[PDB]
Amino acid sequence: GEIQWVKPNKETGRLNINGPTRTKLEPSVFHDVFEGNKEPAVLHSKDPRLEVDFEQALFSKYVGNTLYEPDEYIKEAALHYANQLKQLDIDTSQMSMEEACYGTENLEAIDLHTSAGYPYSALGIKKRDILDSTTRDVSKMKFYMDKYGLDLPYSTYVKDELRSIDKIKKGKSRLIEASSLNDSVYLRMTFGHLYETFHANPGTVTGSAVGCNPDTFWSKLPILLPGSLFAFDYSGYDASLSPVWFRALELVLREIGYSEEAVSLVEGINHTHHVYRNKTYCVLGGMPSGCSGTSIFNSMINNIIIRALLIKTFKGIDLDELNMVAYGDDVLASYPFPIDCLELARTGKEYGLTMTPADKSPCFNEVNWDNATFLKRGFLPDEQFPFLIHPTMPMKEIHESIRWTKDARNTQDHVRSLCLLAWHNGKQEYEKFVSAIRSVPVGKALAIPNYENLRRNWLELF
RNA sequence: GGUCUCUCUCGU
RNA sequence: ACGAGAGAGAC
Ligand SMILES: [Mg+2]
Ligand SMILES: [Mg+2]
Ligand SMILES: [Zn+2]
Repeated sequence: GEIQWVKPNKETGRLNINGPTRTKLEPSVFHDVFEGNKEPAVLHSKDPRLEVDFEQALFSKYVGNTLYEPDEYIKEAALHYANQLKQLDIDTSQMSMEEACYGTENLEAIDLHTSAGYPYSALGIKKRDILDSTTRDVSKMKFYMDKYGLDLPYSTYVKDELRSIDKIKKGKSRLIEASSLNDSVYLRMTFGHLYETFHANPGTVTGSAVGCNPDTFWSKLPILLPGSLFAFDYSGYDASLSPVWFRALELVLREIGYSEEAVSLVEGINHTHHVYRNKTYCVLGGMPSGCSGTSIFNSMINNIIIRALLIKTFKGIDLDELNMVAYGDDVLASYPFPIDCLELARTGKEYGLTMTPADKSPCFNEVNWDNATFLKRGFLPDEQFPFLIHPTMPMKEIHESIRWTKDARNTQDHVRSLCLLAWHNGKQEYEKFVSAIRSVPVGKALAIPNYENLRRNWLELF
């Protein structure tokens, strides 16, 4: 992905989009009870913690483009993945505007607690002024569909969240692209059933983990991924995608039965325009993270990538013996023989991709179930039933969360949720955690789930 | 101050 | 089942 041009909003005639510059995060009552290295992300260019120009660090993720059209490796990869998807019998027909706005059994409704994007977000219009959960009225949408039309600019916001200290010094906050409600509606109408299928079928057929529940899913992964394990994360995945991968996505869609009308929407996310404050810019390549389908398209493009890198890097790769699951740029995968991720990474570099260990270790080592991670969690067989597998979020991560809050009004929910994560790390670790929480006045007011019940309710999921 | 997923809580 | 809130995860 590469920025093409930047023009002042006076010149494009786009409404400014300013977002907040102060974090919602404050230290919590547990801040000094637990150790932690994270702080809120840099939101403002005059942040005393900065050690670089802010805006330049922000947009450095657009590292440029390499390929624009598929080579023979990516064509074969695209096609193999497309065949895999066919057995799913994805309904390529258009989803109704009613189901697209207000949801289905396998697709949540448009988030009405979230911005409506450009232009509404400068016109002081909320999603709730246009949609209504109770009516399921769809006509105020169509009025606006015709008023403002489609392909409306994304609004660039910095993301308010905890980050490691290193990324704060380097001003490397995360950018998200607020989609106009129109485009979200039209994409959900175009790919809602695909969304439904993917959500209902996490695993190695979709090649996706979207819609998985780590508590039950994790016991299946060793069965879905037999053989030698390998794993990846990427650095700046979204912005590092060159247009070739959106082309490859197109072929996949067309192969599984999408009309040329449908397929044509992909170029609309490969070539995007963004408003950031008082400027307009053009990004060619890159996933506009914040468009509808982000997680899923990220994951599909990821399936094409892995396949393409395998058959271009190694001799006599049989793609039918690949098993992989992806969540965005997260990858857990298996193959009948050990895969040298260092060489895959080298080949990924040629295409503009920066591939790293899945734990952001400094080098690629052997991956196995004892050291594998997926969605930050690691894999721990239960000491009584070894075929049941605990998803283990590292306590360190759980400590980072509990030290901050955006509203102390939800301390009890915050702490309980963490508890539901922490207990997988086992009895001794859990009581260590609970103990610390109780060592402070507010902690003694908190309803903390009992370890025994947690484990009992987990077992019964099976 | 986005797309989404999972889970929990509180109501009817 | 429907609403409201939250936490976590991927970009
Ligand atoms: Mg990454
Ligand atoms: Mg990742
Ligand atoms: Zn452009």
